[PDB]
Amino acid sequence: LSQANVKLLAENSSYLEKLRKTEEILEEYERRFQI
Amino acid sequence: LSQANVKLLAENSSYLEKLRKTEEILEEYERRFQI
Repeated sequence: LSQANVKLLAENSSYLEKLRKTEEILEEYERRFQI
Repeated sequence: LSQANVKLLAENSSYLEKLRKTEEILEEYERRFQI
């Protein structure tokens, strides 16, 4: 059921994608927080 | 789905842990920006 090891790697990729996006989300706040 | 997975799963677990860590902070940031 290729959407097992392939989805696993795809999920691994997805998790990494989410981590990269979340890290960008965390950069702001600072623009108003540090005013 | 034997070893490679175990590593990807370890990475996924780690990514998932990182995702939540990334998120807390994130959900603890939410009303810093305000405006």
